[PDB]
Amino acid sequence: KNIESGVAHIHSTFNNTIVMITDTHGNALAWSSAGSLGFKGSKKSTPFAAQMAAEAATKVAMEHGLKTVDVTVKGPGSGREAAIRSLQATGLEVTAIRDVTPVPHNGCRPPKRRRV
RNA sequence: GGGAGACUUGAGUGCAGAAGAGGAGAGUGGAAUUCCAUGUGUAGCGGUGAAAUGCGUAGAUAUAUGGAGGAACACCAGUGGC
Repeated sequence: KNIESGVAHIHSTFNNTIVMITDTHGNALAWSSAGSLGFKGSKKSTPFAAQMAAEAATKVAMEHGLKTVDVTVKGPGSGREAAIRSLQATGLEVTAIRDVTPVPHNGCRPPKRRRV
């Protein structure tokens, strides 16, 4: 329950952001998202929704007990900045940041465009 | 134009060097996806102009450690090269 620090996994996309706080070896400690907060439609894709997600997840995580986190960013979208600022505000000192945006190295065929 | 020649500039051979996703055969790789397994954790995930179909409480998404399988080769990479 009570631990020292973990990680911040922030899977931001065009439709939703999903914040997940985990221990350094992996086993999770909290998570939340815009739909969890109660957002709908395009509101899920918002920095405010990412902010509220980080708020709720940090509240639960601090209720368990911790102080600081590393930040593992992944994906497009603009919730990154607002969510990180809200981590700082709700208390978790942002130890460090790194993006792990997967580079396919030309690995897979992506689907067609949204026309033709 | 025909025939008998002669010559080396054209064409080619030889000496020595240069470059190169040039081609065929063989194997090998790291990244990423998908799936499978093990844990964490639990209510939404995904998607849209809006939604909805779908998937998910039988443990989803996500997260961390491996494994299987296929395909394509980030940077270099450029009206650059063959």
